[PDB]
Amino acid sequence: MLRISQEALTFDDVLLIPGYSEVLPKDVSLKTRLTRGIELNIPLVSAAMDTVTEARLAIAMAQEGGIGIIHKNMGIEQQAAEVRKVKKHETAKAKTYPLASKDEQGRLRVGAAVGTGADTGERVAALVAAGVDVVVVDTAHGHSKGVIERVRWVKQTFPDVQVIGGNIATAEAAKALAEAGADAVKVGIGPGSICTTRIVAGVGVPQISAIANVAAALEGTGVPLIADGGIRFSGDLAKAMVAGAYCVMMGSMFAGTEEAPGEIELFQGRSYKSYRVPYKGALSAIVHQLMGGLRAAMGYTGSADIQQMRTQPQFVRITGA
Amino acid sequence: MLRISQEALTFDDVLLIPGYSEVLPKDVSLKTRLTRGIELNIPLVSAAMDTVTEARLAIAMAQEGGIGIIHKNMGIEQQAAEVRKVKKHETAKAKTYPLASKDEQGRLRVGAAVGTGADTGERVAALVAAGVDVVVVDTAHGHSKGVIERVRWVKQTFPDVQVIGGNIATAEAAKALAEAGADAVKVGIGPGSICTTRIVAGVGVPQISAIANVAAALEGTGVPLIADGGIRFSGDLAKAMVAGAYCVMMGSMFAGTEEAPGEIELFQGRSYKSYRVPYKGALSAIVHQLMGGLRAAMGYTGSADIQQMRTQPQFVRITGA
Amino acid sequence: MLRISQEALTFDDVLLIPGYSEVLPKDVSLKTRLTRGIELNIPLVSAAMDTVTEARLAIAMAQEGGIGIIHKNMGIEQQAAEVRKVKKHETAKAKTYPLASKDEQGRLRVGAAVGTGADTGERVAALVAAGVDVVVVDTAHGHSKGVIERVRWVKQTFPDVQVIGGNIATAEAAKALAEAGADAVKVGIGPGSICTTRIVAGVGVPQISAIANVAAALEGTGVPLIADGGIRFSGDLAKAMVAGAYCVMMGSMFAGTEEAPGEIELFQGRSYKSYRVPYKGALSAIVHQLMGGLRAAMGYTGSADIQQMRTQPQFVRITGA
Amino acid sequence: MLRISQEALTFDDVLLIPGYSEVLPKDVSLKTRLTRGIELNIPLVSAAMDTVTEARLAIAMAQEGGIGIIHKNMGIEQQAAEVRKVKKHETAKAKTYPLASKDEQGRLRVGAAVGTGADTGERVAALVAAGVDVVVVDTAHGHSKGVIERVRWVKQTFPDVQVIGGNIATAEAAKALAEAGADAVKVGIGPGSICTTRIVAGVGVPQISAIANVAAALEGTGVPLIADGGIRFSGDLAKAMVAGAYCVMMGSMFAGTEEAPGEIELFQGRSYKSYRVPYKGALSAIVHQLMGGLRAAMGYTGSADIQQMRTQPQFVRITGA
Amino acid sequence: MLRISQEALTFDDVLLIPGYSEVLPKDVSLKTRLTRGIELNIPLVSAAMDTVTEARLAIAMAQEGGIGIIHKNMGIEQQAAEVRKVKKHETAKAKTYPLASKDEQGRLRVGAAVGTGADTGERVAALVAAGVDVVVVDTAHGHSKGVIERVRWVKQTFPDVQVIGGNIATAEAAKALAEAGADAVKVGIGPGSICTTRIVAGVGVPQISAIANVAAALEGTGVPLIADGGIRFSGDLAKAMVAGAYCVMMGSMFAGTEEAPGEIELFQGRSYKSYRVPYKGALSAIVHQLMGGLRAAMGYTGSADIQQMRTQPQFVRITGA
Amino acid sequence: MLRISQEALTFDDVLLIPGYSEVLPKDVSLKTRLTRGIELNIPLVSAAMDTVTEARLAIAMAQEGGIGIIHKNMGIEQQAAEVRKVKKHETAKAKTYPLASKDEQGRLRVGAAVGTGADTGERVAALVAAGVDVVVVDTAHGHSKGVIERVRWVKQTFPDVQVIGGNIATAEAAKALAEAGADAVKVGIGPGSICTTRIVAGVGVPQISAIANVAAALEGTGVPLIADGGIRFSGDLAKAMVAGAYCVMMGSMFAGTEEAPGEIELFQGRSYKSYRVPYKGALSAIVHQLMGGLRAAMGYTGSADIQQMRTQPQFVRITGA
Ligand code: NA
Ligand code: NA
Ligand code: NA
Ligand code: NA
Ligand code: NA
Ligand code: NA
Repeated sequence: MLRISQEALTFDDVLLIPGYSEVLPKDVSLKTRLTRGIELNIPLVSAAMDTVTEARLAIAMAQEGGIGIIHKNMGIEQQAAEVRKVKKHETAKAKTYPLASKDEQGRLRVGAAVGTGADTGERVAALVAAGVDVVVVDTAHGHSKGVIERVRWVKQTFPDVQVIGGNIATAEAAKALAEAGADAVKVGIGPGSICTTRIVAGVGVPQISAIANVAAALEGTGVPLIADGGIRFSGDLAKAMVAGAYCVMMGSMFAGTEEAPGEIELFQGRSYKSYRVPYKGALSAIVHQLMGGLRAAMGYTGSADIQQMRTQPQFVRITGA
Repeated sequence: MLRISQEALTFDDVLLIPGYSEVLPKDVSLKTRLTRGIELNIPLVSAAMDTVTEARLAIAMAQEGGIGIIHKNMGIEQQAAEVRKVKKHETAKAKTYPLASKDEQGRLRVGAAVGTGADTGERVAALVAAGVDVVVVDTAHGHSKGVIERVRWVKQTFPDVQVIGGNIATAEAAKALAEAGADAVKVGIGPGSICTTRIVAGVGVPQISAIANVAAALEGTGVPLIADGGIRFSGDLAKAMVAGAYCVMMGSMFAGTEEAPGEIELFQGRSYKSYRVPYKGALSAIVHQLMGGLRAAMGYTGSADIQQMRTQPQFVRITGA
Repeated sequence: MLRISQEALTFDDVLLIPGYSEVLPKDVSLKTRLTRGIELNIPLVSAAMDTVTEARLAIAMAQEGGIGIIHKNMGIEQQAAEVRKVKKHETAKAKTYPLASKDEQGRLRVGAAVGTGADTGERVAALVAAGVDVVVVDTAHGHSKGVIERVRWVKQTFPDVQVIGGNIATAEAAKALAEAGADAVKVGIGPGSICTTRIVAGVGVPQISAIANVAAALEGTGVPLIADGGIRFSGDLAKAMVAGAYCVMMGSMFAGTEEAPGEIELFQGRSYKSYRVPYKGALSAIVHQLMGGLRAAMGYTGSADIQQMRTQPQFVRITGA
Repeated sequence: MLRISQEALTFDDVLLIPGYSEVLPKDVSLKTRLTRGIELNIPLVSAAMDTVTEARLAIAMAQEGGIGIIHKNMGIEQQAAEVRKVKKHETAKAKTYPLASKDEQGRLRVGAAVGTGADTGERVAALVAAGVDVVVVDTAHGHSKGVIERVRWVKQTFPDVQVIGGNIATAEAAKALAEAGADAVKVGIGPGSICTTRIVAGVGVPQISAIANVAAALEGTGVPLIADGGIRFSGDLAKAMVAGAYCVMMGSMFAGTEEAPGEIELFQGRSYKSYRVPYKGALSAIVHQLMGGLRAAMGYTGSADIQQMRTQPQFVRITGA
Repeated sequence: MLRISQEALTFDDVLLIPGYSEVLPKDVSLKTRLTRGIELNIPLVSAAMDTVTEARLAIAMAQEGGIGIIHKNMGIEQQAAEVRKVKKHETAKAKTYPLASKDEQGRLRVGAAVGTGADTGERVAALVAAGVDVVVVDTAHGHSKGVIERVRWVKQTFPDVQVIGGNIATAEAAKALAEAGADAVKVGIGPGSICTTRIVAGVGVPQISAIANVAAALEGTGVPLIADGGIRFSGDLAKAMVAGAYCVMMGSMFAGTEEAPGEIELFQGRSYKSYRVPYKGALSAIVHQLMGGLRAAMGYTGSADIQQMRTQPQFVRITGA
Repeated sequence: MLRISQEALTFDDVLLIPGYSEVLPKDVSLKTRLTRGIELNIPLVSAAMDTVTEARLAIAMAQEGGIGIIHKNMGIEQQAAEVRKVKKHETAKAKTYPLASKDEQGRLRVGAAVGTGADTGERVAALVAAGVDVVVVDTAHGHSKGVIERVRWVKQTFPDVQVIGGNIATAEAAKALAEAGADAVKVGIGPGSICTTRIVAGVGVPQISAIANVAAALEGTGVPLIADGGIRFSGDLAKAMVAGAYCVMMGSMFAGTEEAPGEIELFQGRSYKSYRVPYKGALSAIVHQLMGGLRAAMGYTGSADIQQMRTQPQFVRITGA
């Protein structure tokens, strides 16, 4: 008698099935897209969190072949200044980053988040003027009048900038954002078992089904979808891609790295970052783990590139046992 | 080979799906009904428990826009006296409660519980004479000859008073109580995983399915249903409404508040209520949490009012994982 | 591709649904049958375990209106002597046991277990000569040539004695034992999640489905089935009856009672029985709990007697959550 | 919307159903095959792990009626020398091993593992020259060009030696290996809930379904399949056989035995093997437990031999509860 | 600079030193005195606690050769009635208690407690009229005007009854009570590490030193001292005697016995006494343990009787280690 | 060879010895002094902590008969304003506080803390002008040039105000502060086992010996000493007085009371104070516990008033055991 739409699956509900393979993990291609107009060499984005992405980590992310989204928990001038640092960054003498995400002028790519408040227009304008590549209209409920209208306003006001809208979790929301002119959508509403959205509001969609529903809705449109939340280890990342994601956004896993905000401190005979989270060392080692696991899964499933990984492998569904 | 009626779901089995929204949580309407004849400004009732509802908390509940049901674990004269205090309460000078549940004479509304024992008739008469708004025929098994007959006797003897019958958990029981003339039904038999009904008798219906089965049975009759049990946080409350409940009854969550029975004492360097349960401070802060979470869910699902919340949003079913 | 017969349910998978009731728990009838020819006033049997049933507990069990099965972990002469004590027991002056299970000569009823070894024939003969009411051919795998042949031999050699065969867990095994002439069957192979049969051999049938499959197979034959294992509290007992059991056998729950074998000793400032298990006091208090819970379930489901309890109420199936 | 092939079951999801039995556990036959051309008296193989199988344990395994696969984590000359020790081993005076796995010259049988690296050809040649009975092309992903080609190369280069290919987990992979000329396949990709393949790559197939899918694919071909992983106790072993396995490979359960590599040391007042794992005493006691449990399951299901055990008994599927 | 009287030792601070022995534990004498005028066959008293001593346990205590002190947490008439039951108790036919504590008329001996409130005089009179052997003026601080005056009043008003005063913990208090005419003193103020006297008031004397200080003060006076508190096992009891105690009072160790107040109930599958404490079975088994341990210590120290045990053996003092 | 001054004792090292008593706890006198010129009706001071003492709690403290010291973790104007609120507070109509600490104009007494920084002079002046009764020169190391000079400056600049200097822990420091003109001293350097002074600097004096050393040094001078730290329950408070303290300062035990700073919030279904610490309800209940325990100890030791409590009772020293 309940109005139940479907059973929805999370990462722990499924496993990838091995398939005939003739391309080794070291030889697969990880190239993909963030948005209609922005290509990435690896399917990885850093979250717009004040513990994760300011200019320093955004620069590292772009150097690795992904991209960072600078957070908005700061003044407009300050956020614009973080964007400028990335766009103006010049490669260290004696270092080479051949995977680096760059715009046509050869500058490192960067994103920045905005919300829907009364100073949003002013914030977007400052970010665009600072040379931002993509504006992320980033809210708790993207399938809403306010977000959809803000996405339209950005596309109308600044036609030359890429725009991401989110967060969403349904086919209908994906279509609405696409129609509003989003160049990509970000997927994740209550994706984790422990999130506050579930406990406070009783709301959420398990992330594997959320991703797959949004992927089917956007199939053949050219609009990428970004998976945002619920991913705990590299195995989950591979599952997200096979569910249909074009790339994955990481947050707290990147907090506490050298490039992330905060300062290293001694605590309990041990290094932490203080603003405390465990110090994690260089971002590059985490990226290596994540992308090594993805490469392994591509080898197991016989996927030679991301387009094959997203569309060809199958899951088995498993039990609690 | 087993006689299995259906699979029955509890709160943890389901999540609300986000929907297109254009009304913010702060702007939704929470108005609803307790019974055919009694409207509430918020969907919240306090339980007829001796740790929860006497006059002081009943007054606070009505001031918040809900209602309290005074417990029956006391003498008839005493319970009647608690009802009288509520009906005679005059608003503090310099305070305003614009949401307050009031009868046509402008007196705060109140309920009181009775059972089915030999002095029930006398107890009901005293409560009615004290000015009670609703009599709750409140038993462990409402789908029984004794309860159904008592509900009929109250409707026959005191036609001008509202009557709630319970507790029930099935479509057939809802219809039987409606036919007996109940102005609302209360839903919950073994709703919690930890309840004694399940352990001692092996009996129970998971509350999400119990609510939805009773809602379908009463659809189009004008008889409200009250959800009673199994609700641990605000997210569960929202799920109960979407399953079809008109309002929700809270018990132990309200015990230990300032307005609840008992006296504050120091225990282990910390405040408790003694008769011990943790002291919780003012009832209003709990109500704020519960209704804030409900408002959040209404925003997420795009429900502008309770009637939409009860009938329009969908669930996903999830796994243990 | 697996050869899966069915999904099988255990007690924790299901709950009883409340039904229209007009007979109170105190007023329901608990009368039932152990075998074609033996009626019990309560649906309770004590297990043939050396920690549970010798003459003293068998006498108490019969006085309560059930029956005990004397264990076979002793010499033939000794086991026969235990049977004789029960048959010769004379009611204490000034005590009355109006529910007592008695044969036509007015002697307390008793059972005794045998296996299939080389001295089984001699053991059966001694038990029968001692006046046993029912012989329980009691093995780990009753659906076997050895057990079926022993059941036939008992029916052929001693036509005037009742015979129970077990243990079984399938419809086919029930039919085979019935055909061999069993007056009842005992159900339970790997019924518990923790049993050695599951861990060592990978073998078992969850007890709710085992009971229901055996009940359907024996429907209309007049052959009772006894549920043996997996029952942890009174709620499980009620579920076993509704699944189709005629009565339930308890083992370790009865160990450590005053009437059970062993001697009380002080251990860790606390009473135990030593041969150690916690001392549990008088058997009657455990029986009261078990039968009180069954009565409660009968009231909830509106079952006026055991025949209605076995055939009329329904379950809901529930999730892990 | 997800590409889900099937629900896949693990050992804990299923139980064996008892069946009519007239052959006791002590009397069943355990004879089976490792490969097209190699018969075993018990369905047990030791893993090619450096903590498990060198010559000493391989000799014990063959004496018990199974076989060991010598690991490849050593130089080619060294691995060849381990094979030679087994082939040249002469039975101790005054000992008799009537179950022993022997070739036609009466020498104990032995296997050895190889991978796919650049010195594989040389390694295979040395093993064959040392008199190995079976070469195990043993990789993490057997359904790959490299493994399939290596299996073909072994069959072409050394037509008189048996070859096992693995590991696989699907019907398609089984067919590919059979076509490449494998004399058996080894089954197990991410079979355990805790394995690194699942966590790092998100890849795996629950072992009960993996076994059954491979069994169906190879039905009527004469190609055996070996179950490799996920088996924790003897009950799991029996389930693997009924799922379709011809024999089972054990690894870490055999580590720490007297015959396994490593040296006994005192640690925390207790014996360990150091290279540390608990000392387990003689291999024969573990084999006895495993085969005793299998015999018990064969008795319960009424399977007189392995061919009946693999093809006749049924499972029930059970819940988390 | 602190005013420290001495270091005070508790039971855990000391051990008894073995001495030359030629009398076995079974052959030592346990005879002693409760008061100037009352001899006991064992050095054991039951506490005046409402969970420990009413008539039933007092009778058992006297039968064992000790004595019970009936508690005062009841009406005066009720307490007098408990005393009367003991004095009027006639030995069961076919039982013999050759150690029994009896007065000159051959009636079982019994004590009863009083405090210092306004109805104390009336309470004492009722107890004496009921035939009590000893009145225990029993307070938290016996070295006080109120207690000393009450002890004098009892000795003056009822010269033929024995009187115990307590509780005390110093030489000065012992002398004051002796001077007031106490026939014995009871020792124990904050004796346990966990008592409320220490936590609330910061007051207490470790029991081994309290006993020894009181013993020295009363040496040569003929006034016994009773040790009351801090004794956890039989070893402590022996230490208390060697420290100078004439007998030992037990409280909570006796609660939960068959003879103690309360009724047996099933709780968590296990027997308790409810008023809950663990059921302990018959008092006699506890007494046997306590006196067996005392006998063992007497053997080890070569003490042939209580007078030697109290005056001859030595302790070693030990460290925390 | 170490330079060890003495063994130093903490509260857990000692217990109070009971003494002859003829004054009941309810009848003892708790009157004492804070400073040469300020008398208190109870020996209790609240700490100058920002979680403990602002005007609201200072007013409650003075009403109870003690005094509060307003903290200095705020601007000078703000701290002066808190002092003014206390001095200007007028007793609620219909309340009577007969124990209240008042100055000669009948205004509630209050203290305030200062340190030694560059704005200290200005801070002291503002406090004095606001009508403060006592200035507490409150530092981590009072036996220092800076503190001693500041104490002199306050006595010189404002001769009519009382001054407390601290913290100290030795006889020499007490004499130095007395000579500088302190009207009282505050005792406590590393008094707790868990304090940072001990862990970081290795510095501290166990509080019982610190108190007694300071008491002996100030004997006959008329200068009170205040015990500050290490006191966990009322029993410790009594021990501090007997060690020689005139009154005791409490900190964190008072944090979280209604009168203390912070605001009540719901957290984990339970009331806390947020700025989080457990909500403790009204200050008066804590004071009642502390002073009830002190009264109990005075009764036990036979101390009729504080002067007797400080000078007459004795301790026993106890072991870890
Ligand atoms: Na492919
Ligand atoms: Na809507
Ligand atoms: Na019925
Ligand atoms: Na068969
Ligand atoms: Na001696
Ligand atoms: Na005194």
